[PDB]
Formats: sequence, C-alpha cells, structure tokens
Amino acid sequence: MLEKVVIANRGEIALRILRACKELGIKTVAVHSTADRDLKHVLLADETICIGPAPSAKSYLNIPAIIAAAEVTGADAIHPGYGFLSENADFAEQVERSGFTFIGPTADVIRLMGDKVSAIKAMKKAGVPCVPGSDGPVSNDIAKNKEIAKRIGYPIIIKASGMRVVRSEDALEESIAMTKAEAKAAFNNDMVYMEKYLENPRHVEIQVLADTHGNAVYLAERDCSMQRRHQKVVEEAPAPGITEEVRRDIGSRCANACVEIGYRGAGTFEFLYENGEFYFIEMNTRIQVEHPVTEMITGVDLVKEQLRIAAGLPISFKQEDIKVKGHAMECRINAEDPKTFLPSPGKVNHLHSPGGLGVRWDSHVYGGYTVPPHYDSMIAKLITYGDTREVAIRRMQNALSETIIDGIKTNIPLHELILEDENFQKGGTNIHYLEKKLG
Amino acid sequence: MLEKVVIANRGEIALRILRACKELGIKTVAVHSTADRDLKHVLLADETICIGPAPSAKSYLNIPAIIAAAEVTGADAIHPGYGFLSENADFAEQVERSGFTFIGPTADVIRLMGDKVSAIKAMKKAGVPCVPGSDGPVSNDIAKNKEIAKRIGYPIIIKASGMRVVRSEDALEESIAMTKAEAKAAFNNDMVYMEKYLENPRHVEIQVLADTHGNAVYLAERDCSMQRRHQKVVEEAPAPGITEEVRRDIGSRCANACVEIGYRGAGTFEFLYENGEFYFIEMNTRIQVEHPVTEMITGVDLVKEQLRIAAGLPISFKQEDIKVKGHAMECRINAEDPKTFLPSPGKVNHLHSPGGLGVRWDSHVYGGYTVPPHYDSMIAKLITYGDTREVAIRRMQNALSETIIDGIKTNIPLHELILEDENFQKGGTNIHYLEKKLG
Ligand SMILES: Nc1ncnc2c1ncn2[C@@H]1O[C@H](COP(=O)(O)OP(=O)(O)CP(=O)(O)O)[C@@H](O)[C@H]1O
Ligand SMILES: Nc1ncnc2c1ncn2[C@@H]1O[C@H](COP(=O)(O)OP(=O)(O)CP(=O)(O)O)[C@@H](O)[C@H]1O
Repeated sequence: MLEKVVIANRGEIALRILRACKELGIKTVAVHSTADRDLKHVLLADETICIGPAPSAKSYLNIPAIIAAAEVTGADAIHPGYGFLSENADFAEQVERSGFTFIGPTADVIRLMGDKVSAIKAMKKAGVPCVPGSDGPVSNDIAKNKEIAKRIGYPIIIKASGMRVVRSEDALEESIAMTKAEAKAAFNNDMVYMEKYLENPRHVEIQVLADTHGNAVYLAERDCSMQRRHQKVVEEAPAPGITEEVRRDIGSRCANACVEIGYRGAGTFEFLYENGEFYFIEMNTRIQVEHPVTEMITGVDLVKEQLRIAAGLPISFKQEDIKVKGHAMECRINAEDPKTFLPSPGKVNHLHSPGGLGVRWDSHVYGGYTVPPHYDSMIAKLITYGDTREVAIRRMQNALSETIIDGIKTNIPLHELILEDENFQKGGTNIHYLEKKLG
Repeated sequence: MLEKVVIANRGEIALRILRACKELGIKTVAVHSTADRDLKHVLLADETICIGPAPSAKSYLNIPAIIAAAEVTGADAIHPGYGFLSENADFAEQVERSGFTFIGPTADVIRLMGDKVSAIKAMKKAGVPCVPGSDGPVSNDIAKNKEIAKRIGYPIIIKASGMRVVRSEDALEESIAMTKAEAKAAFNNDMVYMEKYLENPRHVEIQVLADTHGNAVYLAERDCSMQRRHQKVVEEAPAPGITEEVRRDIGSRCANACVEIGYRGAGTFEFLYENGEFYFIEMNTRIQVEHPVTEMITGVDLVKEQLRIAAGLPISFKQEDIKVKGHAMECRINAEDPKTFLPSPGKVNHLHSPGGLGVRWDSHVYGGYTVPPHYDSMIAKLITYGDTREVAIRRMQNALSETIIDGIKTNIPLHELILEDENFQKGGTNIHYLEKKLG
C-alpha cells in the first residue's frame, strides 16, 4: 500500500499531512526550498530533499524536481496539499505517468472541474443546482445575448471559463467584448459565459469524500463568508440557518455528482447561498485550509481519509454514521499588519499558543522561527469547538486573548473585531460584510 | 447567581478554572503567593490579590487570607481546585459560614468521605462494593482479630481511618498494635480497621456529578494504574476491559451513593479493580487532575458543570445523553529529572507545545516562565483523543515527539518509554507495573 509519501507542500498543511502520515505509520519525505530548511515538518520528516531556491516557481512549483524526489526516495505517493500544484492537472498527470499515486483526483477530473463551463455542465447533468446562466459560452450575436441576459435578469456577470458585472443592456455588448478580449490575451482562452449576479450571497461549501470502492459521502458544510478581497479570514461549521433536511438534499446531490464524474479523494463544492437557495460556483478538487472545522463537528480525520483512499481503501465510515454535533470556528492567523494587510515577515521572538478544552492549534510556527517573505502569510489556524455556536465564539475570543506572537505583526486584532461584532454574533452575514465593516 | 469567583489555587488548574469562568461570563479573582505573580492565569484574571509569601502554608493554605480575598472583592464563590484546601472540611465550613458558595460538596460530606471507616460504611449502605474487611474498627482482642483476618483471608492490610500489610497470623497482633500506635501519634486518631490486601489490582475510578435538583450522573471511568510511588503518571478513559454493561452497573451505584449521602458537585469514586470485581477505596470530593480524559470521551465540560451546580443550576444533560465515544490519554508533564525524579525548577527558555487534530494541551507554562521550587512539579497535561485506544496512543507519541521544553529537565522520556511498552499497548497493566518496569 502507501509506505512512503512525498509531502509536496510547506507550512502548516505540510505539518498536518506529516502528522496524519506518522499516525498511519507512513514514512515521510519533506521536499523543501532553501528558505524552508527550518520548517517544523522538515525537522520532523524521515527524509528531506531540497527541491530548489526560495521562489515558489523554482521550488514548490518545480514539477520535475518534485517527481525526481519521489523517484530517488522510492516513494509511493505524493500529497500536494492545497495551493501550489494541487489543482494542476499537468502535475497530477505527470505524477501518475511516472508511477506514483497522486493523492487527489485523476488529472482528467481536475481539468474537468478546472474549466467553469465544463464544470457547470457536469454539475447540471448531475443534478447540482447552478447559477441561472447562458449554460454554455456566449455568442457574438448581441441580439441573442440581450435575449439571454434578459431571460436571466440583470444584473448579470460575464465570466471567462476575469469577471465583469453588467447592470443594464446599455453596456452588454462592450462588456462581453472586453472580458472576451482580455481573457483571451491573459490565458489563450477567449471563452466566456454569462450568469446571474447574486448581490447578497453567503459562501456555503459542502465537504465530500469519494473512494475507489464507489462510495461517496458528504460531511455537512462550512460558511466561509467572512472574507476580505476574496481571501477567507474566518470559517465555521455548520452553516447557520442550514437544517438537516436541506443538508441532506444538497449534500446527497454533491455525493452523486462525485460518482457521476468519477471523483476520488477529498473535495469541496462551493456555493453561493442566497434567499434559501444554493448555486454552484466551483469545485475545489483538493483538501482545503478550513477542513478542520468540519473535522471538529463530524469526528472525521479528513487527511487520514485522503491517505486511505489513495492507498485504495474504502472510506472508513458510512453516510449514516455522520451526524453534525456542535459547532466549530477557525481563525486564520496571518503575519501581516492588521490594518494595511501588508505582510509582516521576521523572527517570532516569542510564541505563546492557547489551549484547554475545545481549542485546537494547527501551526508550524515556533519561538525562534523566522517567517519568510517568499510565500503566503498564514502562520497558524486557531480552531475552536463548542456545543453551540455561542460557545465556539466565546472560546475563540478567550483563546485569541491568550495568544502571543511577539516580533511580528498579526491579524489577531482583526479576528477580535470580527468575533465581537453583533451581526457576526447573530450569524449569517454575507460575503460583503467584512469589507463593508472595514470601510 | 455566580458573578465573581475566587480561584483558590494555582498553576494549570487555576488556568483551567479561569477559562471556564471566562466562557460563562464570570468575573475572576486570582489569589496568589508572592512567587506566583507571573502565573499565566494571574496575568489573565480580572482582579488579583496577594495572599502571602511563597510557602504553601503561608499562602494557598492560608484560610483567613483566602476568605478575606473573597470579602474584599465582593466575590460570590470560591473554587478550591484540587490539592491544597479542596478537601479541607474546616475550609469549606468557614467559606459557607462566611456567606460564600464553596464550589464543592458541603463540609459535612467532605468530613464523611474524609474518614475511611465512615466513608466505607456509607458506601456499603448505598450498595457500592467495598473491599472485604472488618467493617468497622478492629478490637484489641487478638482472638476476635485472628478470626476476622481468617474470614477475610491473608494477606490483609491494617489501615488507619499509615498502612501495614500482614501475610500471616504470626504477625497480626503486633501489626495491629503498631499501626494503631503510630497512627495515633501522627494524627490523634488511633482508629484502624483491616481489609483484604489486593495484590494484583488496577486503579479504576468513576466520575460523577450531582446537583441541587436531586440529579446525579456517572461519566464512565478512568484507568489510572500507571503510577510511581502512588503518584499518577498516565491516565486513560475509558478503562480497557470495561463493558458498557459493567459501566452502567457500577456507575449507577455511584450515582445512587451521591444522592444517599447528599453529594453536590463533581466527585470521583476510586476503586481497586481485580479479577473483574470493583472494590471501593476512596471518594475524592473535588475535581481531579485527570478530568480531561473524561471530557474527551463524553463531551462534558466538567469544570463548567461545577460552576453551574454551585450557582444552583441542574446538570446540563441527562444520563441517557452520555455515551462513551473513542478513547483518551493524558500524560502528566513534570519538571523533574526523568531518572531520579528530583524536581527541576528554573527558567523555561523555550517552549514548543504540540497541536493538531485530537491534541489538547492544558498548561500554564510559557516561554520565559520560571518554574518555582515551592510547589508541585507539574507543568503541563498533554491529552490526546482518538477513535480507538491505539490511535490515542500513537497521537500521544507523536505529540510528545513534537514537544520541546528547554532549560529544565522533564519526564517526557518516561512517558515515551511507557507509551512504547508492549504491555501498556496491550492494556490493562496493574498498579505495580511502572515500578516493576523501572526496576
Ligand atoms: N454569479 C456570481 N454572483 C456574485 N458573485 C460571484 C458570482 N460568481 C462568482 N462570484 C464571486 O467572485 C468569486 C470568483 O473568484 P474566482 O473564480 O476568480 O477565483 P477564487 O479563488 O476567488 C474562488 P475559489 O475559492 O473557488 O478559487 C467568487 O468567490 C464569488 O465570491
Ligand atoms: N486493600 C488494599 N489492597 C491493596 N492496595 C491497597 C489497598 N488499599 C489501599 N491500597 C493502596 O494504597 C493506596 C492508599 O493511599 P492513601 O490512602 O495513603 O492515600 P493516596 O493519596 O495515595 C490514595 P488517593 O488518590 O485516594 O488520595 C491506594 O491508592 C492503593 O493503591
């Protein structure tokens, strides 16, 4: 089965994967850039290989170097984590062709859901609800396009398979002409469609697992609406307002979609959720940053399941075994200025991480560690669990109050502002809320 | 109700109590000695009061100073934690007479279970199984005593209401004479009884809660057999080998005992468990160090329940709501030499605490903190949870491997030795095992 895994990532998720591997007795190979020799998981790994200099392009995105690392160590499998190459179908393809197991879906499935028109087509076919839209690429005939846009109803948004919002017919012809011409020079792909622009939605996403035994399960949902410039700040599970009846409906549709498309591994169906209706926007064909809140409310170890699935085993439980219990919250702690959001690299002179009942800390940072400039700014994920949403929130507030990260700036002050916001405490704020509140 | 609580303790348990208070919106008063100004919970408390110089006798055992702290701050209640004054009936009595709520049982109940002959009498009356014994204090008539000892069956142990084991009648007369004469000069109490000496037992203990609404519940059990010189090192829950049928039997008997004796708050019934039978040895009438493993397998917040009960509320759930799920382990991390077990006070130059899924860390220690000489040596409790005992163990091993405490010695190496022991991995080793293994 899986005896040795290359962890083709860094930071916190690399450590999360290492922990899962070690629990399963799987040997680890940490591939790393020159700037990441001091990463906690590298220091804990069974074997280490330097795959390039600091810049991501030369290291964590270096496909030949990563595959060569699997070859020399006689590894069986490669775990891409999230970001980097995790949704690069060329990578997945090269990994399998080279005789290693890619811990993720097949390349064909990555490419399928990597294209928005084809992803949407497959979801429609599978019975997953989608944003009303052109359903297919848009013509050049502006007459047909004004007809379609009128059908859908303004405002619409033009999107390449990057986006442009149109609130009247007055503007439709140019808007389609530009998004098409600017999306064709950016990525030799002039294909664009239109769909309804939802002005007041939440971000609600369904976690799935699918195995090579033909099983697929849903693991409730997460609300990730608390965002700034499309970057998630706080996530929670379950999503406030979502009943078990609604959960079973949408969840079961996502599970069926997995089987229809030949899905394998962990994945997430993202929806815009508005006026009680779900509308599909994307499938992330990988583990995600915010997976821990789902773990806390379902009792599933999502990274362990990824490894078991990749080894050819069935998912370790059945749908009927999963029941949402309690509530969980996650704050993404970033090394950045809490007001300008400019990164804040440098030496963590002192770290004090919080603890106690219902507090989980997923972080590679340690006292004496230097946060490098070269990658993203996430340094920790603080996760709380409680019997109710109110308890999870209070526990997060207290845990943040205990957290000390000296020597660099963090966004802890932003989390504190969010957690004490009366609207957030009520729950169900939309994806625009944080930017509105920040001014 | 409870608006303000004096935390009449220190170290990790003081922090645990502070966290519960803050979650409930209860104001905190940290009473502390001069040596504990730098304790994490003191730094987080709403109000602080110095109750004396470093030595415990002059501070944490200073009854007038602690009560005076409650008086001046206009506190409502005092939480004694464990150790110190938590099972001092004189303290409980003075706290209630002074108009404060003692977060614990009534003084009369403390004194009742604080005496072994009367504790045993009450348990017998309540239907809790006890070690076969004289049932009452022993005569002076050695004839009657040889009759009783013969009934019970050697080896017996003489115990003052400290202990002396007798393996033949040859020795019985003196043995009873001495334990009686050495227990009367030590604590003006010459009262001694005899009971069966169990040579091969495990330490299995049942957690209860009882409220002022007449409810009492049991929360499964813990195995605390891994001990050195009667000091617990590793605890787990549930106890290996214990079926749900057996759990309900013994558990329900403990719950009834609570109601029969007028119990209030959290408590623990300790048993020696041998050849499939339970034998009562003591009731701890307080929260215990190892409470977290029970929290992890039942989903109950035991310190929050203590506070709710003390405020006059019912226990927040019913017996039928509790079901054991998974398995949990706790390692007591002490600042001590891992071989000589001599304390190791001094400055923690660097702390790195472990994390991830299923890892809980309950500790007041932080980088830069100096562990003082004046109190016990416990610096942290590392707690893991898993679906199975095997997973909890592997997770504990990995978490220990990640743990760094620089500047002082710890017993982490002892925990590592224990966790990889094949007999411990099988489970069910007796209370003598660790001393035997250590030689
Ligand atoms: N029909 C619609 N109506 C309103 N907002 C929409 C929309 N379609 C997309 N959006 C918003 O624009 C975002 C699209 O982002 P984009 O497709 O460029 O990559 P992304 O990374 O931000 C989303 P993902 O997390 O799936 O990668 C969505 O997250 C959504 O918030
Ligand atoms: N009948 C018996 N047979 C065998 N061992 C016994 C016994 N009675 C007591 N013991 C052992 O001697 C110990 C008694 O310890 P003692 O009563 O002096 O205070 P203690 O603090 O060690 C127990 P506790 O944790 O309840 O305070 C028990 O823990 C038990 O291991």
